Amino acid sequence: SLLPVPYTEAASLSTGSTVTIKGRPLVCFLNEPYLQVDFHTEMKEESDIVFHFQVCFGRRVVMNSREYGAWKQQVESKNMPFQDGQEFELSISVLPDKYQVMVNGQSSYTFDHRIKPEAVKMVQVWRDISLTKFNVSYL
Repeated sequence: SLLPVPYTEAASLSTGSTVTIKGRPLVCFLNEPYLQVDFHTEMKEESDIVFHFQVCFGRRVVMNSREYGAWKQQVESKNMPFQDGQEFELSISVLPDKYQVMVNGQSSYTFDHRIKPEAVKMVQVWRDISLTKFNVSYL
């Protein structure tokens, strides 16, 4: 329960960067809790979103981008590696061509870059989860 939610951290990403998030759903999957991770272009919440990743636990995952204030083509996946009431480790890798999302060590989603990752200035993690760890690789 350390780390407040909504959690916001200034960040800079480039090919090779990795964002690791460790947390746990706050309620039963039956009640459809959500998890949202947004890579923003500015420090403010209303800024554009380079990568929007939203998990409706137990049902589906939606990905998109908000450019110049407007949402683009939504991408949806029914792949659901998350386990009810379980702590999860989510890792997002910045590859040259896209983001690769691993859930507990398994590749589960990818999203081709719509905007250069270098445009990212902030990452916000929120919705129905407790956050135990947040780390951006800066090597």
